[PDB]
Amino acid sequence: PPYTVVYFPVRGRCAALRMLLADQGQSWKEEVVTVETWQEGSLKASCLYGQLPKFQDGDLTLYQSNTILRHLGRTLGLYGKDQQEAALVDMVNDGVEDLRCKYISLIYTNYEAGKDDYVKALPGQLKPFETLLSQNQGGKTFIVGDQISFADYNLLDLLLIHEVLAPGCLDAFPLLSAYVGRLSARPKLKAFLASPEYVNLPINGNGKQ
Ligand SMILES: N[C@@H](CCC(=O)N[C@@H](CS)C(=O)NCC(=O)O)C(=O)O
Repeated sequence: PPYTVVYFPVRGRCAALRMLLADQGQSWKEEVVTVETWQEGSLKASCLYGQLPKFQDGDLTLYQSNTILRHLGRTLGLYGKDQQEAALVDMVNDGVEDLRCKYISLIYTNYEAGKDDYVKALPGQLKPFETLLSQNQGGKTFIVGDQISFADYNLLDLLLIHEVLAPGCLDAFPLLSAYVGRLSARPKLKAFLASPEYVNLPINGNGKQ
């Protein structure tokens, strides 16, 4: 296979790029790094920023989850139709990343004490994406333009993990709710999301969700 994903046995920051690969009919190798392998230290020391995911496209070695997403978007035609749409795709992805960072901070550093405030603040964090959908073909296609982009897969993952954290959090957002249902039903993505490869991994690395 042309691609290799090097990561812990977690959905985490690889869920969106895996959904992209599966939905686009791509083949890839999963190199699963156990915690004991990670703690041995040698792989970590060889990683550019000391972290995973690590990704290979042939001999091209990449780090940074959003770099991997942008690489796949650029090379597979999932980055809008022109330069203006490319910028809007980036604007969406950067917004997704900001909220993912807040989610990660809650999960790994403050779940017990922070969850109630986080969930009560979540409608204002999700509203921008409903607004974006409302401005693009009435929310009936994708987050930018009329074709899927890497930002759709990242936004879809962000929405799915927040549905687990806070069931019903999309109920006030009809376009986001329909968008999740529509994209999740795409045949290859639907089959992947139902597969043990996905279902039998935890969302995060610390048992919380
Ligand atoms: N900004 C980086 C974040 C990388 C990151 O957080 N890696 C975590 C797994 S999600 C990790 O490797 N933790 C082990 C460590 O830092 O020693 C990205 O988007 O890829």
